[PDB]
Amino acid sequence: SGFVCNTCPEKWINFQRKCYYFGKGTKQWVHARYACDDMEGQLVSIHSPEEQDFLTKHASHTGSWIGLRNLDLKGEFIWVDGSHVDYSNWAPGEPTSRSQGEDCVMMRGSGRWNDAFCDRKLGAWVCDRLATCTPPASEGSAE
Repeated sequence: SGFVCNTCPEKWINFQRKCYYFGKGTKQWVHARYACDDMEGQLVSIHSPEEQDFLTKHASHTGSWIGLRNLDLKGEFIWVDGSHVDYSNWAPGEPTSRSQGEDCVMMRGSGRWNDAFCDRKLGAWVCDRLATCTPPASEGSAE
């Protein structure tokens, strides 16, 4: 046996066996990937309409950052984990929102994704990590 504990109280969300660390912030995409890479988990890189909707709904007035990074521009979108997209969500018909650049994908607007260079000013740090426990020494509740 080897069941996890409960690292997903509220903001955090667990699925098949992984969880998502949902938080707030104010920077760029590169800052999100680096923030989760520090120790958190990984850049989410949502691939399930439910997971994307989950954080999308979780995002009150500030979108979230996903594990999506495009090669150059009109090329192909690759996940920070080193895996090409499979479903993608970047708003299909988004007039005056596709001709400017592409490199990082953000989430907002129609509760979905938006593909753009990296000028999108979001405000939520979303990361993914395998469900773990919560020691009394590390950050927990203390309330």
